[PDB]
Amino acid sequence: PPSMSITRLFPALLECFGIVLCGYIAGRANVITSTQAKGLGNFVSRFALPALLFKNMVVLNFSNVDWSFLYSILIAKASVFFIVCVLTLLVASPDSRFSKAGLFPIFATQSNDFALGYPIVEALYQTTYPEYLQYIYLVAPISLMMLNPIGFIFCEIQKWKDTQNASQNKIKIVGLGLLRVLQNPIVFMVFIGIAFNFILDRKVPVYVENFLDGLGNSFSGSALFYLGLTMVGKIKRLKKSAFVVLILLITAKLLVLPLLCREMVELLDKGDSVVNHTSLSNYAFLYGVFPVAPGVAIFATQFNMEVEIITSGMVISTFVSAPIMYVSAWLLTFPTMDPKPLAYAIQNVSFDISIVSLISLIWSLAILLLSKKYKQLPHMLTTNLLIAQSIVCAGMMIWNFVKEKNFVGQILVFVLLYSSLYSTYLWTGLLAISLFLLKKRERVQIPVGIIIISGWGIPALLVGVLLITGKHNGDSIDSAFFYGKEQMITTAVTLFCSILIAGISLMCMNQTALQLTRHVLLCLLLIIGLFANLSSCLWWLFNQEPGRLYVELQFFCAVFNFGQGFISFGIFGLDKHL
Amino acid sequence: PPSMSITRLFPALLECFGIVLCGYIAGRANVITSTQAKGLGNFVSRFALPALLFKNMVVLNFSNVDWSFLYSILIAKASVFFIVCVLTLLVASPDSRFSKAGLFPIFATQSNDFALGYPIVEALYQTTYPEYLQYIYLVAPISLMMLNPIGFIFCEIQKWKDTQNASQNKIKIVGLGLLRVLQNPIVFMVFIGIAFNFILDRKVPVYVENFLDGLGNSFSGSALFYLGLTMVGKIKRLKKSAFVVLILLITAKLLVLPLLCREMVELLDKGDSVVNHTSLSNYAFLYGVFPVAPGVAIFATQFNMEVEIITSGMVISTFVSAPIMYVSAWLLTFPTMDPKPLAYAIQNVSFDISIVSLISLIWSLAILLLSKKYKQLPHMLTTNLLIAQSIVCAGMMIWNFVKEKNFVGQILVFVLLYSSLYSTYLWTGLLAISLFLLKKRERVQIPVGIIIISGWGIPALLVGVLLITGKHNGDSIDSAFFYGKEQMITTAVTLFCSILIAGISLMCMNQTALQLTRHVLLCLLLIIGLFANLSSCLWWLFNQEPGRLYVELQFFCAVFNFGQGFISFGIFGLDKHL
Ligand SMILES: CCCCCCCC/C=C\CCCCCCCC(=O)O[C@@H](COC(=O)CCCCCCCCCCCCCCC)COP(=O)([O-])OCC[N+](C)(C)C
Ligand SMILES: CCCCCCCC/C=C\CCCCCCCC(=O)O[C@@H](COC(=O)CCCCCCCCCCCCCCC)COP(=O)([O-])OCC[N+](C)(C)C
Ligand SMILES: CC(C)CCC[C@@H](C)[C@H]1CC[C@H]2[C@@H]3CC=C4C[C@@H](O)CC[C@]4(C)[C@H]3CC[C@]12C
Ligand SMILES: CC(C)CCC[C@@H](C)[C@H]1CC[C@H]2[C@@H]3CC=C4C[C@@H](O)CC[C@]4(C)[C@H]3CC[C@]12C
Ligand SMILES: *[C@@H]1O[C@H](CO)[C@@H](O)[C@H](O)[C@H]1NC(C)=O
Ligand SMILES: *[C@@H]1O[C@H](CO)[C@@H](O)[C@H](O)[C@H]1NC(C)=O
Repeated sequence: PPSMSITRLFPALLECFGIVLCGYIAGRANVITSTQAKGLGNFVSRFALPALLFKNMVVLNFSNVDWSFLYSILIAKASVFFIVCVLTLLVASPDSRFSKAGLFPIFATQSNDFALGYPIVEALYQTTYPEYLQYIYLVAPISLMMLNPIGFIFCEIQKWKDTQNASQNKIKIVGLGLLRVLQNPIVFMVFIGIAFNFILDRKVPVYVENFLDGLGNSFSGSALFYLGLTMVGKIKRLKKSAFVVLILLITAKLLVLPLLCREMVELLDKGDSVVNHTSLSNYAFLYGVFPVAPGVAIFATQFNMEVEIITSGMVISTFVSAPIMYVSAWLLTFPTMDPKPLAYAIQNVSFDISIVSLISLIWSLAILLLSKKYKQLPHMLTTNLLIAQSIVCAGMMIWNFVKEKNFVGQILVFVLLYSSLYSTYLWTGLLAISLFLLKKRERVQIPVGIIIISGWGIPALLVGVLLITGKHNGDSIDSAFFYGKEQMITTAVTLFCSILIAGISLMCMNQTALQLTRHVLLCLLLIIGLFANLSSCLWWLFNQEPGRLYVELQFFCAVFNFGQGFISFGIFGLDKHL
Repeated sequence: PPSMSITRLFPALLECFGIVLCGYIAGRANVITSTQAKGLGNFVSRFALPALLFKNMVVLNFSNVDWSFLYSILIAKASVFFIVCVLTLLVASPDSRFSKAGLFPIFATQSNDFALGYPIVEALYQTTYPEYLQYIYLVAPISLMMLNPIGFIFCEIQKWKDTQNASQNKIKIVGLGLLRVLQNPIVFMVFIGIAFNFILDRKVPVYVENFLDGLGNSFSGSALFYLGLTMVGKIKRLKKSAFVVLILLITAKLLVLPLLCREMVELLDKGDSVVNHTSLSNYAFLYGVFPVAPGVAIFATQFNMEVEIITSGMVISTFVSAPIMYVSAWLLTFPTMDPKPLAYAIQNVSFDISIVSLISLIWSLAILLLSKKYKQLPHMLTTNLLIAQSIVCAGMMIWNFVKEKNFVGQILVFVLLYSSLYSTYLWTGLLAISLFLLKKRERVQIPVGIIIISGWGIPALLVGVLLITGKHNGDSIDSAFFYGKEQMITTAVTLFCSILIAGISLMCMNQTALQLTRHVLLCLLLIIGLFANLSSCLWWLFNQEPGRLYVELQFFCAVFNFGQGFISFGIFGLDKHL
């Protein structure tokens, strides 16, 4: 029982974010401006989406719906809404506690299901369990109807605050929130679909079937395109602790909502089939991983309260959720399997990450080279770092196709890939040390040539030492055990020395105190990658038996080792002016 | 060998024009204005259409292409282009002979294939002959490449005329036309698809397959929606003989191009299979019936020459082609079949026309009633006419479901339907006589009440006479032979008296000489309907054996009898101000 067509998930994550990338490219170039994107959004939100919802609620089978999963998923969302509203009510400022308490729990519970979740669920669940596709169209509008009025009451209280007549008349406000919920196209189109499911007896009329198919099949691509068009220039800057609350909200939505969904599904679904329960638990975890829908930013726009935070949160959560679906789904499918074909799964995941990392690295390198900022510090060491990560990805490109052909080509590919990887490891520390030296503003001529010589020679010297002294393992198909324990000891020493050098330089920068505003976080986000890289090397030497936690840590080593170009591109390449 | 899934053609004609109607409604209301429709068109023409063409040219099988059909279809288009260019060069005015000679043959040869032709061909030809769907993507870009440069040379000569330096340098102009052809997205996307068909060996890569499917499946609905958005307010008014040349161009494109396509396919396809030849001939006729693409109006816009005529021609040809596909395809499938189930085909066609006629009549009646113009002449008799045609359509609605239930209900339905039909027949003449009386501007108090009494009583008296004197035919399932020869004699006398009364009034109006500008043509277009109605009644009495020409004439009787509400709605209901 595979219960997940996980082979065909990466093409789905390529479609759903390639159309978003196309919309973003068309928005920033200047092909479709904001006003014309408003017309495309008018088409999508008023013609394609109601036809999709109406068709899929007409043909829906209410006899075969496992309701236990449905109200378990809703109990999870209700708990998330309740806790986020509770601490947003306690800790926020009195002049804006009600707007935040009405918009943040809406932000932390409303997934982007009809645009992004439906193609991903369709790819993972058409050929194995086709009945899970209807739960999107069942759960998302019920979640809207049962969670949005509570938030809208608070935002209408905040709108009441400015006027301030102490009118009372609670009907006037809570019925206003309720009718705002009912005027949403999803809600009354699901009501109409529920009525016509019983009127027409679960069958769309033949004269109307093709019209509804033509309007519903145009929702996916145009909706993803309009979502990509929505993100142009909306990230803005922020303020201290607004960064922190943005981290907390996106962390809540993408982390504690899926674990609550899994826990309440494992608590409330009491079926007699274990494999069905396991597939329901995995699908419940996958459902919460979907990003925040743009309807929350629309709601904050019509209320005209906290528009910057919610818009930044949606455009940040959509990007951030893109690797989280892949990593989470491959972590869910790692139970059972088999010991030895797990290595091919790890290799396939690293290959699929390296494709996107190489393309984004080519983009960021082209932007940095054409803008002529590569000659000025500190961007020269960054250019060296991105070149090294490109050699890492190209080494995986070679290594996937040459592991079973020749020993000499495999040895050369391993030497090049680990030289580039170790160079990236110490290049993070070299960039941090250069940032600490430039932050002191002293008259010290920084030897950038000597730094580049060290960054190109020390990993090469380590690779040569591992080639001269290490013993080749012919039965090892994974890259992490090419020379056995000698290679892992060399990677552990390089990671520990680089993290300690970068950690001292990062702590010295705060005590001594674009450019430095983003540079630090790109240095910061790699240290979490190097910390997870160091722990798996420590886990292998001290423990003889590799457990399942070692499997998860090796997978995280693959993502934070081979997707560093993605993080670098998100920080550096996606930026204007240059 | 049916060779046409003609049962499922009307849902396809409902989808392809319902999305166009949705786009038109959204454009005129004010939901999506012109500027925002430009952004939706930017998405459709730059992202969805190139992905559709690139995918369908990647997976195309060049081993199984019957090339004989392809260059027969191209020879037909070349002949149409040659003759239209020849007489446009002879008869046009010298100051604008080159612009017309370069834009009119482009107008008369460029079908709307990727938006409208592809779903209709998909419905008619997926389950029977699936290999005909690739001929759209093969023929339309080759037709573009082989016909557009000849026109573009003439339009660039007209652009040269205003500057007038007598530069010569024929390379400078014909290469400009050629590069304008190559910069069209269809042409170089078909070139790239041709290259990648041989590079990738006819298979789209798996990482790119879902992305291309997501962008290509969004072309149909959004393209039809943008086509509907394009038509808002573009019909304008016209000038004498511009009406005539518009009739000639749309007549050429929708009439003589399909007969030339059939004749050259029957002349050039010399295969050894008769049924394949017949299906190819029918598909070749169906291919030319597609309306003019909006790219011709785009081309006239970028040239900024004859924009009004070409825009009016495209928005007129798209509406006019909507019944022509249905009538033409049912005329093509009428060979062979069987004698007696031909009556069910006729009944099904009349039912499918009556659905659209009833909905459009409800719209036009609501517009005429709410605008309060029904109380003033001549619109009162028009309101009576549309009410009578609504009773005709509702009588067919009753008659389809009550022909095999009870004799009394069938008799009542036949009496009501033929009373309303005969009332429509003489109401055309009454409207013409009232127009002739109002055109005289004399002080004659027109008895509108007596006219309404005559229009409601004379058809009722004819129905009562046919009930009292006629003999019921129990073996007749068609409506035209309910009382045998007595009913057809009564319909012939009513049609001959009405055409003679309206013909005298129409000829007297021209000799004596919105409002009268459109009123006459709605009176004019019904006379062609009454003339075709009269000839089939004359054909049945004088000829004992019903031939195939009688079958075609009875079918035309059904369309011009039961779709008069469509013509009335197109003239009256689709109008502003009111
Ligand atoms: C793996 C592959 C998956 C498939 C992908 C397929 C390929 C598709 C790839 C990508 C698709 C995503 C959309 C494409 C277009 C981008 C638009 C966008 O939203 O950009 C936003 C940028 O966003 C940021 O600036 C956020 C930075 C996040 C980087 C760090 C996150 C690490 C994720 C891992 C952590 C967990 C690791 C795992 C642990 C479990 C908004 O852009 P903007 O508003 O224009 O702002 C920029 C300009 N300005 C700054 C000058 C104003
Ligand atoms: C059978 C059922 C098929 C399926 C249909 C499914 C249902 C879908 C139905 C219809 C779909 C069509 C599009 C819907 C929206 C209309 C938009 C449009 O183009 O309107 C245009 C109007 O056009 C006219 O004014 C033309 C008048 C033609 C009427 C006579 C043709 C008779 C056809 C039979 C002859 C052959 C008989 C057969 C012999 C072989 C442009 O509109 P506008 O620019 O806004 O101008 C109006 C306003 N203004 C005047 C004030 C400026
Ligand atoms: C488990 C996940 C979902 C929670 C943490 C996700 C991380 C990677 C997200 C959440 C908060 C996000 C950051 C917070 C806000 C900004 C400010 C802006 O100027 C650039 C993007 C940037 C720097 C975001 C980058 C990505 C980010 C750090
Ligand atoms: C066989 C077919 C394709 C050829 C003739 C089609 C007929 C029905 C078409 C072609 C020319 C068209 C007319 C010519 C131009 C106008 C002027 C405009 O103010 C209203 C529409 C109207 C009145 C068109 C109505 C439909 C029309 C009469
Ligand atoms: C889930 O449902 C039942 C048990 O509840 C059983 O047929 C099997 O475990 C699963 N069936 C399907 C069709 O998923
Ligand atoms: C058309 O092709 C051949 C004859 O050329 C024959 O198999 C049959 O008539 C048709 N076949 C198909 C698959 O349409």
